[PDB]
Amino acid sequence: GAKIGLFYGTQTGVTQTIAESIQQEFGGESIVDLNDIANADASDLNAYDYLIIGCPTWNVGELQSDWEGIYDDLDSVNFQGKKVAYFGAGDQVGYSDNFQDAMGILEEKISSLGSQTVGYWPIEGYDFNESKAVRNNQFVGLAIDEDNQPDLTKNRIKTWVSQLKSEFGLAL
Amino acid sequence: GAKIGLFYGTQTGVTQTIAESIQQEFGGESIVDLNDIANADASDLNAYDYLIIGCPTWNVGELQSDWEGIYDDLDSVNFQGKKVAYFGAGDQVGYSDNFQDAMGILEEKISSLGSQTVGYWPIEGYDFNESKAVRNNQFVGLAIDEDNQPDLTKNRIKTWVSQLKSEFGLAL
Repeated sequence: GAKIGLFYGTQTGVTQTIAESIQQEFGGESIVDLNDIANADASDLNAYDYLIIGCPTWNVGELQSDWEGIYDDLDSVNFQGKKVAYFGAGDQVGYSDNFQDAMGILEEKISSLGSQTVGYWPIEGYDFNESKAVRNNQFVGLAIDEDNQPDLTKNRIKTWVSQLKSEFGLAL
Repeated sequence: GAKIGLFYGTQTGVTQTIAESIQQEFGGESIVDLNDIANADASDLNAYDYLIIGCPTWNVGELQSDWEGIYDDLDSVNFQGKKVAYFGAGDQVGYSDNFQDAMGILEEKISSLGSQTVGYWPIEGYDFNESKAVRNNQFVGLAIDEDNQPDLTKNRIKTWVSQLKSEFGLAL
């Protein structure tokens, strides 16, 4: 199949729209497989050397419901040697204290299981107080805010994907 | 030289003592090179496929002075393909809000430059409020607290090194 597997869970439909924009900026279905995490098992992640994990943060202290189900099954996946990128939708004004928290939670688990995180993203284009996805001044992945910065989403996705092509090692 | 290069900066001498315990639990000088960051250049890090970064957190908002000097030079090192582990001394009671912050700052920079973080460590053996080294419930590396948990240091180092041997891929 495709080199890159993109697994996402969606509540509003914003995550799925972002997933399809990412897939488009990479070159479409031939480069990136879209996989709704609701209809998958953890072992489906084994099928790709390059992964992209999409998960929103909409209620603080809570993973998106579908990811919470598969979270305790990640221990079975063989993440050694894989490169994993992350993205998520959020509201940096309404959730200024927990902006993209879910991105942090999943990256910590999956990185500690032996993967290599790629696709870090600068916080300076944003205005928020705290994020589990940030140690100092980078998110672990792409932060999208359709509520407060919708005009930036398209160029953010395009620029992040160019960065990922190099980091995945699939650019020319 | 040695497979593993250990680079550390020391203020009190606690970091250097920890560095020498780590080197001993790995098998001594034949397995792990000890390198005082004060007497090194960033490019010395190029010489090893496996790195261990030691840095304390003693004044919040501040890297250890020697690391701050070499920080802006890390961009030149070729971290692609390297595995990097982290450790640091701290005071989880006196600095409950910034426990092992420096570990977080360096790991974010060095991981984003293309390395693979190894050696994550559980927070449950500790009692603190916040750490830049923690997204959810793991430090990025070994937290030592000679002020408050000195009896645990030896077994913590021994257990962490056993974990690193597998993660580095240098165990049997």
